[PDB]
Amino acid sequence: MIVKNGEKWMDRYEIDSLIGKGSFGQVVKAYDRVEQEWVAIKIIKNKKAFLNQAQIEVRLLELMNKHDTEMKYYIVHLKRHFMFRNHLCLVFEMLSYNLYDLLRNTNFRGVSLNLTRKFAQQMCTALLFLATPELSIIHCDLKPENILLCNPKRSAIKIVDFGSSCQLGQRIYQYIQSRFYRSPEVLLGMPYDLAIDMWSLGCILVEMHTGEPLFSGANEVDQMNKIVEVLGIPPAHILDQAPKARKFFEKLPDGTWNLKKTKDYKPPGTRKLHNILGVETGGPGGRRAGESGHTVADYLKFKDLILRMLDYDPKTRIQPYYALQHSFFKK
Ligand SMILES: Cn1c(Br)c(C#N)c2c(N)ncnc21
Repeated sequence: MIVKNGEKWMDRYEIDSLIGKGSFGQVVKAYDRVEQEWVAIKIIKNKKAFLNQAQIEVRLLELMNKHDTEMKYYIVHLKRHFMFRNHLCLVFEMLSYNLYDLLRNTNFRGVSLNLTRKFAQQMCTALLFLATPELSIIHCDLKPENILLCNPKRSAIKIVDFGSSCQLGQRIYQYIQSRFYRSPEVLLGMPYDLAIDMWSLGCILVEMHTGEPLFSGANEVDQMNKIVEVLGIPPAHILDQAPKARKFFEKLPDGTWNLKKTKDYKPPGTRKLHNILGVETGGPGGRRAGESGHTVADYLKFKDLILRMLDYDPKTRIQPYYALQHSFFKK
């Protein structure tokens, strides 16, 4: 769909410019003459596949809207939706630039532990809200690009792109999440729950502070190998229940598991998050040496929280309420 700047829709919206594009269609900046404000309009492609998935996205956003609580305001507000020229159109509040752009603006050197903490608190609050029983919504595509600043002057954020999202027990796809942020349970082909978003968050928070993705796999086998470098071989009880365990691992006579090796990774569990964060060495690449709010003690709290978010076991992985009570968030 060609949308000229200046185009008027339904004596209500004046199209200004293209903000964004995706597999789903496009996002435009538009002026709403009724509310007298600028809005972001997500225009879904005129194809059955994209329409049907966007209808689920609208349903989940409307479900979230009807829950007025103090935890709901870290999610982008869907204002309304309509059909226009056979495109489902979703109208959101305007937000600012995304956390990938924030990292690109640091030349991928990362933001402070204090700004990382502010992001972590908001995102944990958002995940607590999605875990509301009557919602039980799995985002399924958390990544820096899907987290937007509310205002370029400020550190408030909201999550966008409920395009892949599903309620617990309403799974469609086995293959979900962006690979760098993909949970071990999804790599392993296991039935997934809200814990996959907490895995993504853990990955995201390390990257926000280092500037670089924690686990930058080139394909699923590389992804799982990069996870094993930092966290070791997944527990046997998980691998024993995983449809895809033998994509990555081999079981021995004594019920132990080991990596499948290919042609020539650091040995399992020897790429320590302790060294990635630079806990005892002035932070990532020693770039935070002597900076306020980047003490060893501050770093150890952060490391502890992240290792709880990166539990292989989705049963025992930290949940949003408990993440919010972690010492990392104490004054
Ligand atoms: C790129 N982008 C997306 Br996706 C939005 C949503 N939802 C959004 C938005 N609401 N404001 C600005 N840019 C945006």
